[PDB]
Amino acid sequence: LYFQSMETNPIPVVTVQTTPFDDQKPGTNGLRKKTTVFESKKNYLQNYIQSVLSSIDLRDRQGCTMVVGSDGRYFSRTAIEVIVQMAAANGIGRLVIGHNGILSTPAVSCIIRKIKAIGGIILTASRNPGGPNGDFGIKFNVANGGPAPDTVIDKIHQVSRTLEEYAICPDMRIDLSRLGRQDFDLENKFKPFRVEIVDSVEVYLNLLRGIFDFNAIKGLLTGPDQLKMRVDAMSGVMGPYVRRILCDELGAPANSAVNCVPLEDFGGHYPDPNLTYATGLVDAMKGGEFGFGAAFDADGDRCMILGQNAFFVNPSDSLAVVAANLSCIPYFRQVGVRGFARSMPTSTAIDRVAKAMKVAVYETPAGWRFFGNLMDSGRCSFCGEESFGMGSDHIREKDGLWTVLVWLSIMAARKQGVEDIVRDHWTKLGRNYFCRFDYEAIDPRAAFYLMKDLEAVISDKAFCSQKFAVGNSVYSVEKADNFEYIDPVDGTVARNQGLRIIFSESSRLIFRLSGTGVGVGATIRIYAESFERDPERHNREPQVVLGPLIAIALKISDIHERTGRRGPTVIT
Ligand SMILES: O=P(O)(O)O[C@H]1O[C@H](CO)[C@@H](O)[C@H](O)[C@H]1O
Ligand SMILES: [Ca+2]
Ligand code: NA
Ligand code: NA
Ligand code: NA
Ligand code: NA
Ligand code: NA
Ligand code: NI
Repeated sequence: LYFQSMETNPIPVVTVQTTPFDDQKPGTNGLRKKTTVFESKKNYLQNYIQSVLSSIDLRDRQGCTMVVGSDGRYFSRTAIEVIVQMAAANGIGRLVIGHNGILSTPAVSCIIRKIKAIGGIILTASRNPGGPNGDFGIKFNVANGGPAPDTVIDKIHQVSRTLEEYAICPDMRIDLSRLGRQDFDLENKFKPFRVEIVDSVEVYLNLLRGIFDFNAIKGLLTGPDQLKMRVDAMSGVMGPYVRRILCDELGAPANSAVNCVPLEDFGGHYPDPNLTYATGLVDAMKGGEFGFGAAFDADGDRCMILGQNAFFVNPSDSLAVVAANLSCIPYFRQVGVRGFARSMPTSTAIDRVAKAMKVAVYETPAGWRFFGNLMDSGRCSFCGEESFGMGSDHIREKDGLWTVLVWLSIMAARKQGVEDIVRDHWTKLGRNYFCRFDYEAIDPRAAFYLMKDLEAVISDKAFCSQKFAVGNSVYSVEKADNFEYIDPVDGTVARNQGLRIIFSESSRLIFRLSGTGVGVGATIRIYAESFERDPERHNREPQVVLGPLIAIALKISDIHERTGRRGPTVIT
């Protein structure tokens, strides 16, 4: 098929010889390194961008569209520039980029799916700190808008470890500050290379408007009896989303929007929503003047929900509560509820809802990528993780602001505050007490032998006959395993996904090695769960209830001696 056209000042395409790197395999949620690795290690960033681009069939990449966005952290604008120069050189037809480089992770997923893009690159290190001395990360999402599957992660890795050259258009300059279209004539490309700078919020907001009853939510946030609300974006990507959606569209006063200017260092604070790091929000909620509080992580897919007086909504309870109240949402009234999913370490509170509702519930490895197949196949429409994550099949990522809007929708439909809804839920279904200990940046050698030895302990043929006593508490082993998951849709097998001990007395211990590290150090997470049926025992301190289970965990793992630590780095 023949065509003729004109070109003006075509941008040359440069081929650069390079040496492969050894460690360019992404973890659970992207390739995460210290920022200085991407910024200063020669060709480190270019090698990985080329490897990502090369995991796309050359015929499927010619004339395709990719979405690019960042959480705003230091080095994002430089990475975006390089990404645009390299996408142009590798024959990508069009890039859709958020205004000023800003696109939340839920917005990227939404836009990929909406415009049928082949995929997306999200520049974020999630809850990790930003700045020149901070962390930087590169996520790759595929055509369903969800994280890259193990199939694609391996293709990226084998391209990165053997890469010998990459292509780039170094003379290209892109203005992220102006909305609209920018076309570029490239040498040896017939069609112009197209860049669209899009409003960070508009298309994502349009999706949310069809899921939720915005009139109902607006009624809750306005008028004389209005909900008093504090929403902390932690100086990350969610700033403009909060202001445009919760304030402008839904009527919340401007003082509801806290830390809603994106900053390259997130204001010098960890953009991590929990009681340990969202101290500014907790302190304001403790004052008693607000009925609802929320904090988001850097890229807007995590959310902590607080009630009046900083009542803490455990993320595993958030999952169960919302699951039991999906009828309050227009979306789920129309399309129904096909199934639930949680990660294996997440508490089994949602399983009790699924049983009562006669709905399937799946148990996946940690990480949102495993919910993608469940949603695509229609097996599941609502899912969550203990790590402050919740989402639905509206996209293929977790979604913090969606979590806020579904909670407000439930509060409006039930005419109840946060704490009353949760306690009413506990009264109906019982309470699953739950906590997580993080042992951060421990020696990888120590972690290896710890997990190896513990696996041998819990896999011994006599372990299911064991029982443990701490004080007056007794726990009897029902089952134990090294969790594996065979994807029911595409057959991907994920092994070594957590050491799990299930006790007969409605209790669990889970041990996992982290897969989202940046540097050398390893992180071990211990999860403890205990179910309480008695409604008079639903106001105890979780660290008291779970004390004995934690004692057993620390003893059989020997973690304190093996790591030199006296206790966990973080408690959730
Ligand atoms: O470091 P980990 O435990 O492998 O992974 C952690 O971050 C992931 C990416 O946000 C979450 O999906 C997990 O639930 C969380 O535990
Ligand atoms: Ca037993
Ligand atoms: Na040209
Ligand atoms: Na700083
Ligand atoms: Na079902
Ligand atoms: Na109430
Ligand atoms: Na993480
Ligand atoms: Ni995140």
